[PDB]
Amino acid sequence: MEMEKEFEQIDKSGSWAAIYQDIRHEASDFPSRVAKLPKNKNRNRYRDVSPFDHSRIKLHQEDNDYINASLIKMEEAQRSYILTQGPLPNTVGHFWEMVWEQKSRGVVMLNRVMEKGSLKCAQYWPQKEEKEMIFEDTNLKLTLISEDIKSYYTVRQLELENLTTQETREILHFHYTTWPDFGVPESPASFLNFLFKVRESGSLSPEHGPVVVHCSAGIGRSGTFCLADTCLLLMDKRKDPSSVDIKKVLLEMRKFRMGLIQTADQLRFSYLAVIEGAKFIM
Ligand SMILES: NS(=O)(=O)c1ccc(Cl)s1
Repeated sequence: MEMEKEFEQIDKSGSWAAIYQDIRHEASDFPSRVAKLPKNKNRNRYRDVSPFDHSRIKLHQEDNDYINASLIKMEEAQRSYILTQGPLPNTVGHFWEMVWEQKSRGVVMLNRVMEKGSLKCAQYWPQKEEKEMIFEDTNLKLTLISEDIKSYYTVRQLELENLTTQETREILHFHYTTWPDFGVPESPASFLNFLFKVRESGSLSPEHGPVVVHCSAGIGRSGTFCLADTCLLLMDKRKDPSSVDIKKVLLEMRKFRMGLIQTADQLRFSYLAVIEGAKFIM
């Protein structure tokens, strides 16, 4: 069923809440035993958001390999994403270790450091060229190289140096800065513009490791980003784009990380972004 028609049918009936709860009811449940170990309690921002053991990213150290991050592997679309929480004060060095080990080209950030008067994630990147950051626990150095500030997003060029080997890489930081404190954007136009800027960078392409995507918990806004990207990709690859079922794509993605898409408004916004995205590159 064409999703544009499904959309109008749900909207006229006002059944967004009932669709969303059907997804929650059918979603996968897998063990998260590593996330719940007592040694990892300060590595988790939220007690009810954990990575599944089967899909978690492992850090390459013998001490403690744990980070709140999951590999989402979409077999038919041929895309991979790492979804993670906003870094904590004691996990900033783990975060950049993961970026290094997984060979990511891009970091996608969908939240502000402060929202609703509370801290949603640590200030994990340098704000001035001449004041670099050193993460002593993971032996990495991070330098701001360039800054391009637009109305809806900022793009930063960063230099990450493995102080052990003195190799350096260029990491692109894509920061979406205008998601509202409550609800979802009214129009998906600026979110779709942002997605096509990430695509054009090469950050989503198979010659790099997976893109690292985060918001505060790494399930809501982060979920919307990878659901829209994957749905638009399959609509271009398939002989019938009307065969793309966004609810089935979301349940496939929820096999790899719990809770992706946090509200019925985020589910409706996802339909909108895909509906408009397709209708712009049509
Ligand atoms: N300073 S620059 O030549 O623009 C530069 C680009 C990429 C880096 Cl990493 S450093």
